[PDB]
Amino acid sequence: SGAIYVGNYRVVNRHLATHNDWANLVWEDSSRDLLVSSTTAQGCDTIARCDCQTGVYYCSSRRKHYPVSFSKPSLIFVEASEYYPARYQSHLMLAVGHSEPGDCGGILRCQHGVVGIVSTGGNGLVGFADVRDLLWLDEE
Ligand SMILES: O=C1CN(C(=O)COc2ccccc2)CCN1
Ligand SMILES: O=C1CN(C(=O)COc2ccccc2)CCN1
Ligand SMILES: [Zn+2]
Repeated sequence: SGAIYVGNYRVVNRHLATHNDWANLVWEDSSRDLLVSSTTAQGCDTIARCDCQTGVYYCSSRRKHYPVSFSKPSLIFVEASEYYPARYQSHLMLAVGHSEPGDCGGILRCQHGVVGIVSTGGNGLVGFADVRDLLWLDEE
């Protein structure tokens, strides 16, 4: 689990969004596994605006932050998981590391702020749903 809190937005994995998320929907994209809902209180996170390929992510199934190198956001085939069929996921970044289903929502961050959230796992990789192209998260 986990979310990004930027201004009056909550960014979560689409597959973990609550009824309250969907009832307060700003934007959602199944292909990216992302959903954004509205908040009352302002959030503590800043979104990275950059093309960094190195950063640190939080892994709940290890209670640890890991430094990783990761691929640029691309359209990637993902093997079936507990929460999705085998399918193509877009805007996805891969790194070598540990990721289980419960790790979804862990933040990947760089020097410029939050890059993305954990979205995929298995076969010794961790995948992150990028948010750095969502410039609209920074206003309104
Ligand atoms: O037992 C299972 C079966 N799996 C699946 O059902 C894959 O599809 C989905 C589809 C919809 C919702 C959640 C998961 C993955 C591996 N474990
Ligand atoms: O303390 C941390 C962890 N962080 C997170 O991403 C928390 O996310 C997860 C994912 C699943 C459940 C609970 C937490 C922020 C930076 N360091
Ligand atoms: Zn960066």
